[PDB]
Amino acid sequence: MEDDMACVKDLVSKYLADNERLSRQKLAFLVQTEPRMLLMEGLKLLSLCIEIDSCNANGCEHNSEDKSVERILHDHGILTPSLCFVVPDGYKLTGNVLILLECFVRSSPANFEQKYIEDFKKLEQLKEDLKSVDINLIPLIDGRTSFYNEQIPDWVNDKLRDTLFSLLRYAQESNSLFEESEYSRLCESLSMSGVESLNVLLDNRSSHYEEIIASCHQGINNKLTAHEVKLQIEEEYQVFRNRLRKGEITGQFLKVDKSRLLNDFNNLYVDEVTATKDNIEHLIYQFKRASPILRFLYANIGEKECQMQYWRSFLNKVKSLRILTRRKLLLIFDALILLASIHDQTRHKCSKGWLGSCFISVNDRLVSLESTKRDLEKWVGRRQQSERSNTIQPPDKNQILISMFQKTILKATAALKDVGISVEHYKINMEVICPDSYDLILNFDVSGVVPTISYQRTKFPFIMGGVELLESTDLERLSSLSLALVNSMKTSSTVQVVRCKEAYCQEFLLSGAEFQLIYQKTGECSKCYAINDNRVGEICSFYADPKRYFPAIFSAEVLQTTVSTMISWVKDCSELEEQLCNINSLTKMILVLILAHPSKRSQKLLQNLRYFIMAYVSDYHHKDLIDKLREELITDVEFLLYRLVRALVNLILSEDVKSMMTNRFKFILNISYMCHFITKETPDRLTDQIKCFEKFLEPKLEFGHVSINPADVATEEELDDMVYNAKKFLSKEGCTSIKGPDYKKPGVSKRFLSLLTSSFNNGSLFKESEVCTTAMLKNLCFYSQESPQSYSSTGPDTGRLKFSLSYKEQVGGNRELYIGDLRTKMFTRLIEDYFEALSLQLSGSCLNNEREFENAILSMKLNVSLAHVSYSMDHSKWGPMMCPFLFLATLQNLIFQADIKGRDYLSTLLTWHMHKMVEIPFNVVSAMMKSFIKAQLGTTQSITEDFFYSNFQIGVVPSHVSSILDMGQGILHNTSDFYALISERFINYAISCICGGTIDAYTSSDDQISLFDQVLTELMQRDPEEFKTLIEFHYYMSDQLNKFVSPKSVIGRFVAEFKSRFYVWGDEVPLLTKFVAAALHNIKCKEPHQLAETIDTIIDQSVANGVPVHLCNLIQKRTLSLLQYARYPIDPFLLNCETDVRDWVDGNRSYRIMRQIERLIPDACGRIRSMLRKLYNKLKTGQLHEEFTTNYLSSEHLSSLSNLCELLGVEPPSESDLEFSWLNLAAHHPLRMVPTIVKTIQNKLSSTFTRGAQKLLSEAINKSAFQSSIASGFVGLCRTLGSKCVRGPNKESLYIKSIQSLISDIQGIEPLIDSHGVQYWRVPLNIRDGNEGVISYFRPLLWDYMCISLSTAIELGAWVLGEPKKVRVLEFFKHNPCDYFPLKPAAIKFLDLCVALDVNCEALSLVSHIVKKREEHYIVLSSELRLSHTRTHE
RNA sequence: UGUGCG
Ligand SMILES: [Mg+2]
Ligand SMILES: [Mg+2]
Ligand SMILES: [Zn+2]
Repeated sequence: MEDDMACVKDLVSKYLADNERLSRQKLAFLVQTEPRMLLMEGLKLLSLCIEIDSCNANGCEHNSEDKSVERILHDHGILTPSLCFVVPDGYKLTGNVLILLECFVRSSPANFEQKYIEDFKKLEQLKEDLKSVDINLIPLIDGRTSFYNEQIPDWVNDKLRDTLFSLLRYAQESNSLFEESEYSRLCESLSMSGVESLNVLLDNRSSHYEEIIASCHQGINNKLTAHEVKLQIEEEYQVFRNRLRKGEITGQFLKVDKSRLLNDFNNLYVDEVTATKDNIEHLIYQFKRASPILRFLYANIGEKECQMQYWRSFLNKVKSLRILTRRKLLLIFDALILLASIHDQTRHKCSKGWLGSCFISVNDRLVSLESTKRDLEKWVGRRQQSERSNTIQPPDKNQILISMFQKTILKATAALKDVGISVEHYKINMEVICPDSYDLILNFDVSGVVPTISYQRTKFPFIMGGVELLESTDLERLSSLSLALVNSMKTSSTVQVVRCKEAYCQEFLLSGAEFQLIYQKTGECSKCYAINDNRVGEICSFYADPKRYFPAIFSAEVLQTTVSTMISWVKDCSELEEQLCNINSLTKMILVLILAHPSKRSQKLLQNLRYFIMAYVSDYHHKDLIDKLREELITDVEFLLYRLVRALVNLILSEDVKSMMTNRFKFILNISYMCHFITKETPDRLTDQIKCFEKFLEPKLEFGHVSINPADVATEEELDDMVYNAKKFLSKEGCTSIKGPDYKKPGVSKRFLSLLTSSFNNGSLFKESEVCTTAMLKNLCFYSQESPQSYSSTGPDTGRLKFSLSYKEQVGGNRELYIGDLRTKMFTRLIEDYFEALSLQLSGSCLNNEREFENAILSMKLNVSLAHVSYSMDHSKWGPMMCPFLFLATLQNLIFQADIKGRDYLSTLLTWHMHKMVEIPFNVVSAMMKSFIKAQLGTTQSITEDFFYSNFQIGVVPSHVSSILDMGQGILHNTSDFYALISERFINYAISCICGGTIDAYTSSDDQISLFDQVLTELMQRDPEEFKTLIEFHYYMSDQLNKFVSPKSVIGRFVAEFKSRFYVWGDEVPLLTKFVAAALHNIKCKEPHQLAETIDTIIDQSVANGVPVHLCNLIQKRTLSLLQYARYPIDPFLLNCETDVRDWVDGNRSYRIMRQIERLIPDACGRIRSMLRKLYNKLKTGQLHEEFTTNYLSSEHLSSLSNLCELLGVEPPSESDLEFSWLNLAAHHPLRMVPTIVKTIQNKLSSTFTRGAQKLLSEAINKSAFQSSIASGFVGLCRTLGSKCVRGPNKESLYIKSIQSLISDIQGIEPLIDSHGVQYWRVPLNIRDGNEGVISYFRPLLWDYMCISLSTAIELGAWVLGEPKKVRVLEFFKHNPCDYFPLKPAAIKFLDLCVALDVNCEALSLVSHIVKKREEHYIVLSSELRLSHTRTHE
């Protein structure tokens, strides 16, 4: 026991670093004799070792004296006001920059999370408090998961730690100086799956848990036999039938009447719409004049780069270099742009860049000519009168202005020459600075309109109509206006008729005319915009939100083709041949409206059309459907949209039209899903937060259980109330009471819960497939205090489970979101894994199972094929109404060694979740406080407002709400899925007991599809009363089991819907608008190739789901146009815009890139393909495999290709074929957005906990408080690509324009641009070694083509290496748009060659795209298939 | 840290 003591002492005395800081601790450590003080000094030394290593690694001065920040700043001579007690482990100063380096070690993930969050909040508080001291402070937190350091090596450190732990055990068994809590904490922090984590926590469950368990067992019988359960179900059904016939229970479903449903839809808003059958021509007339934007879109706005634009661009560029004062520089620049404009006007009588008496200066500013000249005169006079007081020289104001201009231009040229850009690349002409320059500016006068912005709605310059809805002119104008609105967000901050001297502006050209979007506010916020023109000013004025106008920016052709395909869906319908233009017009109008006025109310109105059309083609629908489909509408364009939708519906769903119902259903469903075109982002964050809190709070108030601000330790009143409400939840009566069943009230009946559990227990539901001391411990850098040690019924000793409430924004509103701590997330994950496995043991759940979803799809298709009855069910308020106590009771009453212990732990965790505390958002509390103050100081008084006001009048302010009646939306999702599965199995069993038929159910959390067998369908057709009684009994049973069938659920034989997938007979139902909108809305600020890959994935799934390939090619062209607007060069490896069906079905992304390259250089790819075929045959037998991956893939490129060609007996590519190249801006380093596979492996390996945990946690906490928009993402992408994003070989940062200018300097290199804008360069082989400045940025095209073709051949087969013969004009075929065809995709030694190819080819992610899900089913068009190319092995 | 309408 002392041999290891002497060994450890010798080890530390020999291998300790000889740092002056460690000397005192080493002297203390070695001199120790007693085991206790030896343990203390070993812990001391470890703490100092990690602290000092952290201080030195990050370059900071260690805090040995542990002085406060006050003492540090005062000792360094800087005074600060009083602050909180914060003592960092490390601190350093440089200039005015102060860095604190608080450090810690946590071997556990939950403890690490808690410590990092606490440390970050402490430093944030200190920084906010010191911001008054005018001193910078950037925090750095160094948290490591291990004790390893650079002062002590690994193995001796491990031996020291083990010996210290053994010494601790010895002292605790002998002296017991440490408290058992502190002893356990230190042992845990010294020793360095989740269900067994509850074994080490003390069981402190008192009588509260026993009372809860008794409550969930009281009145429940889970031992009923199948006979007794069947008799009880039969008695319940007979009583229900008798009461339903007598009218005591109201029927929740009605037989579908098409005319009645249409009439209900027509009178949906009959309080202000004083019409029902609107004329289509009058609707067009109203629509073209409804809004200022809509007026501008359909009006008659109709009518060589000049020097003003060149000078504006140059001076815009040189202002970011801060040549320097800001106001002075701005004024000087204004004068130069004015000179350029005057030069243009006197040269060719130009008129661009002017808005009457104001001109377009830098930073998107309108500048008044009068103000410019007065300011220039004042500034020149002031400088002249200042300077001439010294000497007597001719001032010559013109000369003074010229000299200032030359000085500014010289400084700007010097600044630009550093980054690699010369002035001649901006094409600026110095002739604009005439010798007569001052007088020329001061003797300049203009006459024109005065710019104005009308903020209020108190006449139109042009004729309000004339542009036809059929054409694409309206979409083009909307595209230009949307781009201008989005660009208005990029302006940097500078300092009724509202005509102004200076404001901000954006330019756009329409029909050869210049228009200016004028605004007076900067930022990504809603503001007033005014469209103005030089001829007549103030064309229109509106109040748009700029970050809601992204999807239309370059989508004119895409949207037009979307509408055209939708219209072609219904074109052979005979009754709609006369009313075919109107339909088209209506469709267009709806789209245009939702793209010009993107409103949440419009989004929900368009969404509800889906449920209307689903009920229209059904047999039975909920009686409350119509009330749910109606929304409050405020704006007049919303009522116009409703009228247009009503007209379209009444034309499509006319009684005279009965020809092709599947096509009309698809058309109306796509019109409904057009709601995805409107962005899903919140219009107002505070209003949506208020709505989310009301949705969270009203059900609890109706139930009657709301605990207001509960403590971590529960007061006896709160526990008593929780027990009472647990008893109340199971005290739901139904069908055997005077007042009858009360629908939609949360809770379950004891009788029906007993029936469910008994049926599960006896196997009725299964199938054949189943059967000093404390202070120093605190001072330690690795001692853990965040670990829970005991647990009660209310939760762990560390406190009850906290959940922050927020909203996840989506189409049709928001869904509630609960965010917990890491420890709470793991505790919940235990329950989730248990219930996921328990559901996996059974079948019918499609939530997480993927093959089960395919089984459900096949069953739905088979049901629809035979025209059997399908019941598509949504469950309303699945989250808020359903309760963790329900899950606890069900689990306690179910019957399936360690199983009893696992059930006990699960019950404890569910009891924890019962007592969870949800934190009211602080914005909501502040809004309620402001409303309360303004109401009490200065009539609706909503339920939530009444709640807050009642709490405010009695003192305490609500912060946390605890209630039995809530499960987190997505928190207990696997548990909810399991409950839905078992409850619906029991309900189907009861229905099969009652009738003769069976129901096949495929539940998934809240969504569900029930397929009725033949017997039930016959019952519906011949005995409607009994079928309706069965449906009502199903509704009643679901209500008794706390499953409230939504009013949007439908029973019918036409369509089966499940998880947003629709299936009918014969035809397919693609959500074309949904996929097109998803493609148009996903543009981020990632690296451009990543954006291309994401868009390619989206287009791949859209093609697989039935979108025609030409629309997808148009979407790809839209993405390339977005990239071209950022002026990013379009290399041949971004997107392919001439694809076909075979490219997406047979091929993959690599194959599409091969097709693009082969399109670019047809003749240079045949010989490469021949050599590749020879190579593939050589390596198929096994030879040439080992002498190719190491002799050629590592050698220099463009030189080994001829070696391969001569080695395989084929003609090597000629002189010119090697000259083809593409410009790679990431040749040295990836672009700044703020071997590839090797770095990917590194990042994945250093991600989870052992390495990179601190990095990933820092990025997560930085990106948590940073939320942006799609339009904000696009403007950020434009800013980043226009900035210095290109990294040179030596860590330098350059512009893309710098690289382009350096390329343009060399005359040998020539560019070649594709028909779609793809640029590839021909570099003469006479130069690849002389001037290596930018030749290093080029990559030969043939080598990348070879690598990609070889990798594609390995992953897909030899057919990709064959000759691509184009399609042969067979004859003439029908072009039926709804003529689909299903298709299946064509699916160790070569893995090494693949990974060797990927490290060699820095062009595309080849081997890493396997795991990032390949589509296993394609639905394409027969006409599109028969025009695809042929690629066969020969 | 953008000046870019395919
Ligand atoms: Mg410290
Ligand atoms: Mg559904
Ligand atoms: Zn001009």
